[PDB]
Amino acid sequence: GAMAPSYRVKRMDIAKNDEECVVNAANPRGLPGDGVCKAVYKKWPESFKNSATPVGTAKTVMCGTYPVIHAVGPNFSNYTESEGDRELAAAYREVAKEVTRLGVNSVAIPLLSTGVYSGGKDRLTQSLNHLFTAMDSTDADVVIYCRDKEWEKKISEAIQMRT
Ligand SMILES: [Cl-]
Ligand SMILES: [Cl-]
Ligand SMILES: [Cl-]
Repeated sequence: GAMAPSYRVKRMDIAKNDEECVVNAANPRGLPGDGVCKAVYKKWPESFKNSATPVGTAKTVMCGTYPVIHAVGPNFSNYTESEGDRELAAAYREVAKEVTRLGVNSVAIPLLSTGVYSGGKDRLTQSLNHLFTAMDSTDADVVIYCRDKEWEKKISEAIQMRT
């Protein structure tokens, strides 16, 4: 475990993370995809061997000894708000199980279902609150990765609010 488990936020490419493992915002089919998923495919292509997994699940594949946790959030274009919210919560619960099983002291994580799976909505708060519900009982240092300057400020605010 980390000595004093923390949350932090950085605005940069998650493929350049300084943590012991990474969470991919994956598609259910294990395809290279777009956005975070394409960056992850370029950096750790070996981790996409048999990485397909259903919505609301996470599947870990090792790239050498470096764990890539493929977490599949719902596409809100297809899910109802209600069913999408349940699947997004579930995906983060499966990430917490994998992070615990691996024994890592730190993890890099993006905000699931906030990009091309957002159904054209702002889901910063919804996605971040499900991340906290899952990861609060783990003792890994969590580093959240984002690309937008205003999102960085809001995520930082939300972390600081809990102290
Ligand atoms: Cl960058
Ligand atoms: Cl997304
Ligand atoms: Cl972002």
